[PDB]
Amino acid sequence: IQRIHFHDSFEATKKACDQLALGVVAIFGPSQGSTTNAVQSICNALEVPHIQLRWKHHPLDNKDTFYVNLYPDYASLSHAILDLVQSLKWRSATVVYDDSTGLIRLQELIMAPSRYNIRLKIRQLPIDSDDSRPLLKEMKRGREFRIIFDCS
Amino acid sequence: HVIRIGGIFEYADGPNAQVMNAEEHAFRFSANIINRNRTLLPNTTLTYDIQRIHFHDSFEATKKACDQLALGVVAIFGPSQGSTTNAVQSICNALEVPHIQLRWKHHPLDNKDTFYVNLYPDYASLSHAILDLVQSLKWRSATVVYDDSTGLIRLQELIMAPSRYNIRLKIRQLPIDSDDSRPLLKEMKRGREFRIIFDCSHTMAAQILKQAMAMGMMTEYYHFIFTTLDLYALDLEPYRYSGVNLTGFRILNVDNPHVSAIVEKWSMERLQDGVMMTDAALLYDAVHIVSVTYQRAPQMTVNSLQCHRHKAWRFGGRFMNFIKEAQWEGLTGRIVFNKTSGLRTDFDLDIISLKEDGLEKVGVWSPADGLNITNRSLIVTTLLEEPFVMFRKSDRTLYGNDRFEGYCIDLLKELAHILGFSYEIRLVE
Amino acid sequence: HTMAAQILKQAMAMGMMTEYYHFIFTTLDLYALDLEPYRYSGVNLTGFRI
Repeated sequence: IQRIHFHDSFEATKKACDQLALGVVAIFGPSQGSTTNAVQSICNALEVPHIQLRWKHHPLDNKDTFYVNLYPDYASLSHAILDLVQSLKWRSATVVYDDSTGLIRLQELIMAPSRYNIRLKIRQLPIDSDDSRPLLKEMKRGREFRIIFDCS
Repeated sequence: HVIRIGGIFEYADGPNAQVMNAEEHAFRFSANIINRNRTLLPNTTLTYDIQRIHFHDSFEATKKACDQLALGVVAIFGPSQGSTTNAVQSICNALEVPHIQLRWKHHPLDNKDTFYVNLYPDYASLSHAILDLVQSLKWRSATVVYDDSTGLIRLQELIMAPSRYNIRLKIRQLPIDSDDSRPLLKEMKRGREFRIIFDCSHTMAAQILKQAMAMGMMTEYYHFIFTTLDLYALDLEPYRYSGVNLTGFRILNVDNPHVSAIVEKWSMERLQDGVMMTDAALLYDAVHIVSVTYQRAPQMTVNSLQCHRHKAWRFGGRFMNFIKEAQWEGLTGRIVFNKTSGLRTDFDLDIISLKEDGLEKVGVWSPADGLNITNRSLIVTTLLEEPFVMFRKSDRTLYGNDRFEGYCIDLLKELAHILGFSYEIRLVE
Repeated sequence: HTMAAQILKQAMAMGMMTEYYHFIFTTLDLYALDLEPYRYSGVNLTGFRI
């Protein structure tokens, strides 16, 4: 067990190479995006099987071969929700999210009316919101009751 | 005396790369001129060390960072890759050293690391400028094309913009493996779209412009905005004759003779477009700001710090504080940071467009207030005879042509509408 | 033929070549110079060859 604060790479890689000195068959990554990316860099620099438990944003410009993810792929989730809503034939769509984590699983939703006509309502909630009643009643004036929620 | 700063430079092959990039050229040019410009430095000179880093590298990145920290520097620079930038932020928070960000991608919203400043236009301001310019131009059809999800992360506020004001927006993507927007261009033209948001890179801007050339979207029907802040850096001379409103934003200021002269000095010393680049001016202004902050503050001693442990530095806190209120009129203009975040907020954009003459300034945007930038009347004499001519039934006082109406009166109204001539009604003599 | 090629280069330069425009060229030679960029944009153009 090695306990590390959020948003750390220094202590992260420090404990990482300490464990490397101890020696493991494989390493298991953090739960923070930046820290996980740092661990990806460390493991690619020092070849070791790395397991990431949290969805990462991999840009298509980096060379890496030691990342293993079991988290469901966001594109798969987008396809699943697309298929289920198409079965539901929901002509109204309202996007619910409080963070930028998940744009990949909404771009196809934006393309959905282009693929087949859907009324779409993109709705970014504020990042400090804990009383969403104002936007709730706002959506009430929008007569919106077939709603999709990207939520944790 | 002499001071040294941490050079952070990113390359495709890092130290193994042997080509010289324009960023280090501008950095060393600025260093030479500041070490030669006695208008600001009283008696101190500046030194530095280069650290070539591969892309998406952290272990070697932090290795070089802590090596140079132990060697002793007073400032560090921001990388061009997300994870590398996050690692540098972790370094400068864990090891308390001031940091400058030159390329911005979305930082964590909840991290406690604010021990750095960013020299970059925040995209919230850009979104507000886009909104205000769209409203000023009464635009209602919009479509955005991007290639990197990183930009999408920094354009989600534009995605939620319809909440602030209703408008349609279309998201389009060109995969990097092919610079061919022909299906996309076909889709937008078949969608009767003549207005596209452009946020891609300068090379991507050039190739999409070439695609537009091939597909011929060069008419008065089109009016375009390029959110990407690199149009001046892109050669665009053979396209200004299209007659299409190609608007854009310029952070670079050329009105001042001194900044312009700096631009030609940059162009000539580079040894070769061949024009000023945005990130070069960004690093130039960044090093100038850190120098002037060093001068305005009382002199301080650099501290060697371990690569394996955290060591506190007394002058670091006060230096960071003075950095929080850094104020300098850079090449980009007014540079202001919030006292709580290193993000830059107050800056005025040279709203510019392209015309037959070339690139021209059409206005300026500020965060305070937004954007600042027949012929003969035929004499008709009438006699009051009903129902040909009769007093109009209205509760308001009647005047001139509105005095009377009737059968022939409305006949001549229709005739004037057909022939487009005005009429002056006069009383029969 | 050279003048026709220059005219088409001009047409891209000021940008009034498109599908709306219908082009008829008295020249019997059109393959002498490369016309590859002219293909796209769906420009309505025709001519003769021998």
